[PDB]
Amino acid sequence: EEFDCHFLDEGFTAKDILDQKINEVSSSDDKDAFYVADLGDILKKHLRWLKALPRVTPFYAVKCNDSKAIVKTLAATGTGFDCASKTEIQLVQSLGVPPERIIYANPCKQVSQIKYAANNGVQMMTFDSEVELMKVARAHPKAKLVLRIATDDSKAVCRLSVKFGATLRTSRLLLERAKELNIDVVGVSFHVGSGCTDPETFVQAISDARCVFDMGAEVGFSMYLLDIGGGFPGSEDVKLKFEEITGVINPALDKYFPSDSGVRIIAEPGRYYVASAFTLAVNIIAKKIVLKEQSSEQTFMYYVNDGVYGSFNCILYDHAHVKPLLQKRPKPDERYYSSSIWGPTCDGLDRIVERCDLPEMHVGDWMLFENMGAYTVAAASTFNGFQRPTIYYVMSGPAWQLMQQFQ
Amino acid sequence: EEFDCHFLDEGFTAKDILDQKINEVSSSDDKDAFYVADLGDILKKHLRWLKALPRVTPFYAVKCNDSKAIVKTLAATGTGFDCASKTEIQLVQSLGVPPERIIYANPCKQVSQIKYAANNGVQMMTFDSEVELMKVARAHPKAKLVLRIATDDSKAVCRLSVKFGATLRTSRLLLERAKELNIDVVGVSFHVGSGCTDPETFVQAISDARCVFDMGAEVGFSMYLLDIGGGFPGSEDVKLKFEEITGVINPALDKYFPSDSGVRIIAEPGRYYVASAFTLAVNIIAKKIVLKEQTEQTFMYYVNDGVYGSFNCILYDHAHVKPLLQKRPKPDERYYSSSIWGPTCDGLDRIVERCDLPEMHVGDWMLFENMGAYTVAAASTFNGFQRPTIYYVMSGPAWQLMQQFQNPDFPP
Repeated sequence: EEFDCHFLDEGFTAKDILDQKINEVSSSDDKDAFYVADLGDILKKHLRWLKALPRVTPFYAVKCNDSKAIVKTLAATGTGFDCASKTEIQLVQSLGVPPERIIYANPCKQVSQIKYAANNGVQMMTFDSEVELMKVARAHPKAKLVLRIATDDSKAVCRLSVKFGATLRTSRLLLERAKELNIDVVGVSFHVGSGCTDPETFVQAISDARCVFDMGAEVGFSMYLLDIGGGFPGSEDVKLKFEEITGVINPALDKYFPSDSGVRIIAEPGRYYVASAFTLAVNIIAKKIVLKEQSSEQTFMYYVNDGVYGSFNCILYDHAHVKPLLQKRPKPDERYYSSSIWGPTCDGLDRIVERCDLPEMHVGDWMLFENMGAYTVAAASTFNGFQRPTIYYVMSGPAWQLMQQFQ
Repeated sequence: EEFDCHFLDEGFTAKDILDQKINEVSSSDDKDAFYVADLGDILKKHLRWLKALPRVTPFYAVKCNDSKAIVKTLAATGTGFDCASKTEIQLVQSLGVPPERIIYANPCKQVSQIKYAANNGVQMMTFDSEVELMKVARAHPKAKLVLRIATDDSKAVCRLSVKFGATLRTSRLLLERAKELNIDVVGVSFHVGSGCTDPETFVQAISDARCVFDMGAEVGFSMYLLDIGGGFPGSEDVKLKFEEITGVINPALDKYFPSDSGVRIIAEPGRYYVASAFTLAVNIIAKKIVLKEQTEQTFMYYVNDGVYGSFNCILYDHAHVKPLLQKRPKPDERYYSSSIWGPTCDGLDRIVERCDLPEMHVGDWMLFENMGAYTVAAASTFNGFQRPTIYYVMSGPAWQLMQQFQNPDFPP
């Protein structure tokens, strides 16, 4: 509508448009970093979610990548949205989507923000504490409420009491307390997360929330909404893959949450939809030769025009492991050297890749980072003055075919 | 102006404005986080700088806190500006500073941004490598270059490469190489940085800089410009205070770089000018109680700013923040082991792993002093959560000092 979105010409991929944009500027300085973002890649992901998880409705986790072009490609596709604040509710609201396709799945919400949702038609929210019930009572008394339980399958480093998620015990309590309040609680949500070594944590999650529905029942609560959260992998570059996890989800849901029981099942995927769709191209702006060990080569330092304050904040906050790629075509069979790769800022710890093997590169060559769509442009700033890469959005004729059925 | 700046009334202060403003808000909340920023505290810092380091002209490191009101205040006050990018040069030149009060002190610059500098009259730049000299020889061959040398100091962690700074051996090759490209090198810079434990690191870097000046002379440079970088502490709450650093520096400058030798001595303070000036107030928005311990005694409090907004400083700048009660105590009130968390959907958006606080309540305010440096400047709006609005205040007496500096003021 106001985003570029360039249909690919008939033989062309998203990789080809990368090569075109780098060739355009071959002679003419302005070598700023840029992305190529394949909205065709995202419409493939949704088709694949329909086959893999036919009972589960996908609520896109907006925080993952809030670009307006992405939400609206997804809003035309049938997804709901998981939204955590007044500006994400407003974003999705302005893109035409109804009340009924949002869950406000932040367990701990400011009271003015609770009040905003209720004034704008938004009713389903999550919670996991007494103060929160307390707040809703006061500010959204007719809200439909999903209780969030603890899972496991890793947390990053020992520390004591976790951010979100009730015990079964505290849920016993929280179900009663809401009963005191006349607040309708309709379901259970958990969130395993993308540091899942082991798919049976889902089953365990699913089993733990039979318990809590059955604890809904003894108090008088009639619950149907099952939310199994996010954390599904967004590329093929992971060891546990999407369909390995979903093999174990499905007969879990079959044993514990039979369809003839009336249940509705949603989830909140974020990186699954967008991670592989974005490729980042960055320019080599500066270069040091280290005459190394105490036109003359042994180890290398390369500086590029996006870093850990920009797109590579992901290596800090999201634990990403990034992989530098060349799109110089490989030579005959070229020597590699031990190298490091640095961001543009004046900060000694703006460092992207502490050690890797690369061929010798020169100022003005391009490096590529694939799988950079999730938790990347969403959390970047412009610290030190360095601007955000411009994103070019593209689509094949065949993915537009795919789009063009449902809307 | 355009931004939100107010003058104080006489015996009324920045901490006084803070107290008031949380006490106008009390009902129909929307109780969003906010800063009070005292521009008069910047004028204090400047007068103390000119007293403590009389030979040293300060060039403000813009990246520390680029708020336009902070930069316009510093420009009228007369500082130079350390700029690292095209958008920082633009900001300062949009305030009317001349190019001569800029140093483009980023050693590794994108070619296009080097050309922007040369098209806009900014002549003085830093460098530390032979590929940088190549780039300058093509895009800005009359620049006046300043050679950035390696410094010492001991650490957090011990790793394969340091990003900036040539060694003494590298420096001699760089100077011969400049001289063969007919590029003018006019001086030396270094940066010790805000985790110096030992002020003697300044004494060693200053001595190293005199060794590169003499290497210069041997191949035919007349070097005059010494730049001692940044790192000075921005608040009184640090083991190593400002005037202790300045009291080793001063005698080493007189030893290695006497006034009769021609030299001009600058520095690049960033957090020194702005850290203490900003106090941030955040609202408790949520709370959870954790009883008797298994693997009411404890509380967990959720506030509306976090590690993605203003408290990115605990990740990128190693900051240690110190939660302050403002709700004025209760005599000996009973305190509890306590955790504080940001607003995001993220299980690592935590601000303080354990404090001891008195039981508190949704809707109460918690205060964080000295939050001006490396905070707002690196904040994002991840998860849709918005940046705290800043309120600028200044005293009538700070405004007149600023005018007595207010700084056309000099040449011939």
